[PDB]
This record gives sequence, structure tokens and C-alpha cells, in this order.
Amino acid sequence: TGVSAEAGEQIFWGDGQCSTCHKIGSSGSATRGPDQEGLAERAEERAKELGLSSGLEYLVESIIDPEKYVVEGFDKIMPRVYDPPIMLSREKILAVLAYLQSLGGEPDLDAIMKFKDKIPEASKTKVKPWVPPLAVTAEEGEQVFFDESLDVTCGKCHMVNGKGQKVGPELTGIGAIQTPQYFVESILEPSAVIVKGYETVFVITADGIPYNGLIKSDTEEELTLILEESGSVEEVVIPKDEIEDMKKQEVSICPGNIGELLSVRQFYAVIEYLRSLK
Ligand code: HEC
Ligand code: HEC
Ligand SMILES: [Ca+2]
Ligand SMILES: [Ca+2]
Ligand SMILES: [Ca+2]
Repeated sequence: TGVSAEAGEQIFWGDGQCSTCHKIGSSGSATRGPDQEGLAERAEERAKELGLSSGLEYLVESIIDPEKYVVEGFDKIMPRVYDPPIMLSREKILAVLAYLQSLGGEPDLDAIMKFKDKIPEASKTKVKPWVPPLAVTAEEGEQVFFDESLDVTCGKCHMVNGKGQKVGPELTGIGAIQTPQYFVESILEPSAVIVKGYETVFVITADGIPYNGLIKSDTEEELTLILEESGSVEEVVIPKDEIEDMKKQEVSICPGNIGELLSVRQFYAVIEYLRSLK
């Protein structure tokens, strides 16, 4: 499809997977990462603050080394899209950069092409294949994911293709986006990265009653929280007019002792299942 902002648009909303986390104003609905409307102008300001040569260089850096600068208000969730699973080609990354420049700026093809030697080549990825130390299958991991008899049941909070209960984010298609290393960290260090919007809020009512949990739904008159305890959940509906204070906390209700509740085999099988969610 070549290096053009028009090709980059197809990739951003296509196999670049960018629109699974980013929206552009009212285009798209994803909120995992920053809204990219006006990104071209924003990048110029980040480049000045960070000592880079241009906003375009900041955009390049944001793709090749997502962890190097973390936008305030977000965690380190953006994958290196040139690595598996996405394995976005160098030509596709250049096209995406042209599209990003068009978000409030003008694409500069000559300038973009000069960064080609800085974009890692997906075919030459340094990532070693993911091979669990036991034989496990994705089908085995699906059984674990939904097993209600275990001390932890992912399906109590996560939905996949219409199955499971919606508390945390739906995981449909996540294996097309994230690495097994991210899945390991999500399960064993759940509060290390918190999907945007799934923070725990600490609420205090006028009567002095505390409620700590995830906001399920927030309307004009009622706030519904999901409380978590020992992998079990419960909903409470709090009248808004009874809320005295509320404070967001950078902690997750994705359970913190999964490493103690799953066997080695269950753990690696669940990871295989997630990888298979394409
Ligand atoms: C969710 C798993 C993401 C995917 C898929 C993509 N991006 Fe992302 N991006 C994400 C987050 C949480 C953040 C903020 C934290 C950080 O790493 O800085 C970002 C940031 C960017 C930026 C910088 C934006 C800014 O305001 O400075 C850019 C330019 C960007 N991301 C680009 C981008 C592209 C082109 C993607 C598809 C190839 C893409 N991202 C996917 C989360 C996620
Ligand atoms: C309710 C008590 C949950 C249970 C049971 C499980 N998860 Fe969870 N998960 C939950 C929340 C509220 C969030 C968002 C905040 C955060 O910690 O990031 C998550 C997140 C994840 C993710 C990241 C999803 C993403 O889109 O990036 C993963 C991969 C994940 N959780 C995996 C997972 C597994 C394997 C579980 C069973 C062992 C599991 N979760 C249970 C809430 C809850
Ligand atoms: Ca970044
Ligand atoms: Ca997490
Ligand atoms: Ca209770």
C-alpha cells in the first residue's frame, strides 16, 4: 500500500491495531491510550520538552520505544508493534507515521523516509519464540479460564466472544495485540499496569461508610461499584447524593494472588489461551 498518509490511515484502523487503544476525537471508541486528535501539534511540544529534533522524531520514538516516555495518566501498555504478535512491517510503520503527521500537521514523506533505518525490521525480530516449559494447549487454558471450581476464575470478570462476566476489560482479540510477557505480568503483577478506566475508586458516604472498588456505571443519580474480595465480587449501588468523597487509586481488582492459586500448568495453559485470542 506504500508510504502515504492514506495508507497509514488504513493501517491505524486496520492491522496496525492502533485503534484498539487509540481514538481520534469522535472517531473510534477506544480509551486504553491517549486520544490522538491534534497529535501532530502535541508531538512538537513533547519534542521540545524532551530535547528531540522534531515532533516527527517523537512520533518515531513513541512507536519504536513505547516505554521510553510514558504520557502522563497512562501506564506501560503499548506494545512494540514491530515485534510479535503484530509484526508490523517497516513500510507499514512509515505509512502510519505519515498518517499521524496528518493529525493536525502536514505529512513530510521525505522526512519520514529518512527514519527508515531507525525502525526495527519485524522479520528480524530479536524476540525468542514463546515456549512454555510444559506441554499445554489453548483449549486447556480455555477450560481453566472459565473453571468456576478453581480458587480464581478469569471468566468471572473477563468476557471472551460472549462468554464470561463483564467486570474487567473484554479480552476478545487480545492475543493479536499483546505479548505473552504482558500476559504474565498482567496475571502475576496485576496492579503494575492498569487498563485506563479500570482504576479502583475509594468512596466515602455521608454516613461515613467506605466502599472501594471499580466503577461499573456512573449516571446522574447512582454510582454502581464492583467490590472485590478473595477473587469474589459484589455490586453496590450508591446514591450519588450520599457520596462525600471519592479518590481514584492506581490499584486493580484483577486478583493479586493468582500466582498462589494456579498451578504451574494452569498458569501456562491460560497464557496459551490468551495468545490464541486473535
Ligand atoms: C494498547 C495496547 C495500544 C496500542 C495497540 C497502541 N497504542 Fe499507542 N499508546 C498507548 C498508550 C497507553 C500510550 C500512552 C503511554 C505511552 O507509551 O506514552 C500510547 C502512546 C502513544 C503515542 C504518544 C501519544 C502522545 O500523546 O504523546 C503515540 C504517537 C502512539 N501511542 C502511537 C501508536 C500507534 C501508531 C499505534 C499503532 C501502530 C499504537 N500507538 C498502538 C496504547 C496503545
Ligand atoms: C475480577 C476480580 C477479575 C478477575 C477474576 C480477573 N481479572 Fe484480569 N482484570 C480485571 C480488571 C479490573 C482489569 C483492568 C485493570 C488492570 O489490572 O489492568 C484486568 C486486566 C487484565 C488484563 C489486561 C487486559 C488488557 O486489556 O490489557 C489481563 C491480560 C487479565 N486481566 C488477565 C486475567 C486472567 C488471566 C485472569 C484469570 C487468571 C483474570 N484476569 C481474572 C479484573 C479481573
Ligand atoms: Ca510512550
Ligand atoms: Ca493489570
Ligand atoms: Ca460484602
